Amino acid sequence: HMDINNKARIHWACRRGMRELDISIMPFFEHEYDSLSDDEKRIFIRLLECDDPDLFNWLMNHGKPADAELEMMVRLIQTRNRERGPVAI
Amino acid sequence: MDINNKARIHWACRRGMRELDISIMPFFEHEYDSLSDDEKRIFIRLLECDDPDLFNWLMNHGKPADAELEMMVRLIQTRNRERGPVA
Repeated sequence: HMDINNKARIHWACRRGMRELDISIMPFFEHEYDSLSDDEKRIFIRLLECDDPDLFNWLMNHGKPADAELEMMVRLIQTRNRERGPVAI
Repeated sequence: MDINNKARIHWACRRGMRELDISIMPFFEHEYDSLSDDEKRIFIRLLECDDPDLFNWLMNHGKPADAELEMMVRLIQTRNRERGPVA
């Protein structure tokens, strides 16, 4: 597993194949990663090892991961992104 | 307004953006009858929003300024997450 303290390397791992994933994951990393506990950081890194179609399904709420830690992290990304992004009228 | 004409609500769930296909229509088909009248009215209001906003909101690229719309987006998310495949 990638070292939780090597932020620039984790940032690279956040760069994905798909537009919707890059809009979601990379800004979450840039604005939220420092707020995470070590356990949460380890989980985030594990989430990045998942395939893009699964990440997209999960971030889009087409079901969820069977792994509760991954589910928790997907939900955390969604929550933080919803609160940080544009408030649209 | 018209919360009873499910055929027309169904049609309004077919969006110009097909990115919205996995989310809105299946929510309607599986969850609409569970909604209160107030929730149904808010869902119909949400369907009048523009597709770029709906897609942003459903992917948590920010949220509606309107708290009713925010709640409804979040309910769609929750229900879709609970109903979809566990991978």
